[PDB]
Amino acid sequence: GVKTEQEDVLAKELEDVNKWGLHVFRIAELSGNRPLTVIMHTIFQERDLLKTFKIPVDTLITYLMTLEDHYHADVAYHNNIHAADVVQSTHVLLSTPALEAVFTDLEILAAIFASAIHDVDHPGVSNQFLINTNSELALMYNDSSVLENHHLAVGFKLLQEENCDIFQNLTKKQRQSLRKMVIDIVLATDMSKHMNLLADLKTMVETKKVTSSGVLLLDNYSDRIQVLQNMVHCADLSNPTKPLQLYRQWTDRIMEEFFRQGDRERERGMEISPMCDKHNASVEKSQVGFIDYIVHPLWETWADLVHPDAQDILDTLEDNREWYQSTIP
Ligand SMILES: [Mg+2]
Ligand SMILES: [Zn+2]
Repeated sequence: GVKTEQEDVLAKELEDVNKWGLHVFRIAELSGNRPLTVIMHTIFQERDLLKTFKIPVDTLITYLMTLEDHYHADVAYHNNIHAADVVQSTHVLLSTPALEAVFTDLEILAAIFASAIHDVDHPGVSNQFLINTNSELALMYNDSSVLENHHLAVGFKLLQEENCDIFQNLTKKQRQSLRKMVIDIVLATDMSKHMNLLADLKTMVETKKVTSSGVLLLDNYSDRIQVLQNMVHCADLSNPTKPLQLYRQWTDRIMEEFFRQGDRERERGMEISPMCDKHNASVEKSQVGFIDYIVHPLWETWADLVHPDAQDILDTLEDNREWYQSTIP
């Protein structure tokens, strides 16, 4: 009843769980492709969420394994490893000094649970592809945040499988509040909402208030949920802020997934989506564009909100940006 030698190496890697730049791909290999299960378990133990919400440990493990099984192993980017990465990145962002004692246990549970379910059952093609092909998913969700609606529906539906209801001991009031927050967070992961989220985060930085203790003041639901939505959005767009050996693995995976969508579009004579044409691609120029127009404006605004807690993350982002610029053919 002590861990095997593979289990010990996994445990030593999981000591980095509170650090930006966790070896998540190594944890995926060591856990037998269970990165989301072991990282969620570690985070739930670390934050004492099993005791606070009276979650039976067997129910937690059964749900986490079920959730992880509904991420597609054949999808190169939007898989259980990406879910695990966004969970661990949200975990680190929640621990930022400028947010110490700001958020309740329920809000923390919401942000982490939202991160874990936020891409579940992703088929490895975009909303636009599902809409243009008249897919069943697009029909059910009236072409509106199709994947993000689906992620939420599956994440909640899986609570009803045998010994999977991790919220069985929460009051109705707790469950209604958790549910609304998880829905507001995951629907905010739709990139179509990015510009509005960023405008609202900028507006909050301009009218920012801190207590005499130096920590962010958020006294209404609108402001608290906006910060959690931008936090998980930041975790979702965190690849270019990681050490370059990690960023480059994520870039290889997203480009594999985009090129596979491009191949499916070309074989069916559909217009090939941006960045999805493997015969007409500038991976390096794309990353510099993504950083310049999307990732840097978001993380620059986040860094202002929690000044100076995010300086080393913003510095890594600017270094990764210069590295991709310097490799443009
Ligand atoms: Mg998504
Ligand atoms: Zn995602």
